[PDB]
Amino acid sequence: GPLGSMASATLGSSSSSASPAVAELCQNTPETFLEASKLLLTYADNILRNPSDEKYRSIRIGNTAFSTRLLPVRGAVECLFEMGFEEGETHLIFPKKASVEQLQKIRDLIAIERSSRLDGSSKK
Repeated sequence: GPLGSMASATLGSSSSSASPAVAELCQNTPETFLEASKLLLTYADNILRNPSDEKYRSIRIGNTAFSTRLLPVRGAVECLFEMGFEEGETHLIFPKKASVEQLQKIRDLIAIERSSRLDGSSKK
């Protein structure tokens, strides 16, 4: 009989300004990274929105949910530490050495990815 088989492949292109945290996090899971990163994005939003306000240089996170799925999670801890954060006891502190311009640049990737994962035909 007639025999014959083939294969395929992909290229890859979408990352605006790099995205190391995305790749490192993806090592765990797509859905997990999206949610695990979502929280980090929201926290950075405050600093990015009001970087001059030293009062917003800190991020409260006493929610037991964080200690349940955010601390022991592989990717989130390294993400904040690598990006430019400080793991506290009850809340996280924003290092003055951290680059807000960089956080936003990379944050844009997750911001758009959030809606891309929804695929529910809608916006924020």
